[PDB]
Amino acid sequence: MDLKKLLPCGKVIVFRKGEIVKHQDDPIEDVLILLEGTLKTEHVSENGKTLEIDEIKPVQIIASGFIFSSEPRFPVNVVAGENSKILSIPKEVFLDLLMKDRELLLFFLKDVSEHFRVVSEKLFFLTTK
Amino acid sequence: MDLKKLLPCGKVIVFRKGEIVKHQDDPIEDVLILLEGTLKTEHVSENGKTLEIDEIKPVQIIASGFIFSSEPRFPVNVVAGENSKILSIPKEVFLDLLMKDRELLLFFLKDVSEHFRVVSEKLFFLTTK
Repeated sequence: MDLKKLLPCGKVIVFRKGEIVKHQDDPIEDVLILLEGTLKTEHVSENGKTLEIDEIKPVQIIASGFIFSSEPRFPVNVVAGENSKILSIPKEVFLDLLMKDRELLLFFLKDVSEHFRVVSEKLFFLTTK
Repeated sequence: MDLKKLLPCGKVIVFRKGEIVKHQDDPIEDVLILLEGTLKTEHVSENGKTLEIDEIKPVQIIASGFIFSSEPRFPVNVVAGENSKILSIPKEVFLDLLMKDRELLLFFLKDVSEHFRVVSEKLFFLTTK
C-alpha cells in the first residue's frame, strides 16, 4: 500500500521544526498522514511535565486506533521534530475510500490491529507477574 | 446496529456450559459473534494457572481488535459460562459486508477503537506514576 496515492483526497499542511501539530485532548476531525519529515509524540503530565513516547517516520497514519472512537481525541501532543508535511483527509471522505478500496481497508484494519496487539501484550506483561 | 441481521452470512455454533470456544493462541479465521448466552475470557499463565479477565454478553464480536492483525490469534481462552450460541462469518465475507454497509463499518471501527482506547489509558495510568 502506497499512501501517497491519497494525495488528491486531502489538503497538505506543513510545520517547522518544534511546531505543535496537535495538543493532547484536541479533537480528531481529519485523518492525518505523515508524508515527509519526523514527528515526536509526547505525553503531558498533571504538572505540565512532558515525556516523549515515540517518533513517527513517513509514511504513516497518525493515532490510527483513536480516529473512530466515540468522542475521538489525540492522546498525546504531536510535535514536529524537523520540517514536516502532512496530508489531512476529512473523516467522511476517508470512510468512502475504505469502502471502495479493499487493499486500503485491509491496510488500515491491519495498522489499527497491530497497534492494539502491541499495547495489549505490554499491558499483560506489566500486570501478570 | 443490530448484529443479528448478519445471521444469513455465517454458520451457527453452539456450546454447552464449560466448553472451550477457542484456546489461547488459536488462529483467528472466522469473525465470531455471540448471539446468546455468556462467555468467559481467561488468560493462561506459564504454569497452566488460569485467570479470568472478563465476561462477554450478547450481542458482540469476540476479540475484534485482533481479527485483522498479521498472524491473527486469540489472546485468551474463550469459554462458555452457560449454554451459548455463536455466529461464525468467514473473514473475506466479513470484509465484503464492511465495504457495502457504512453503518456496519462505522460500528466495527468504533468497537475496535473503544477497546483500544480503554487498554491504552489503563497502560498509561500504570506506567506514569
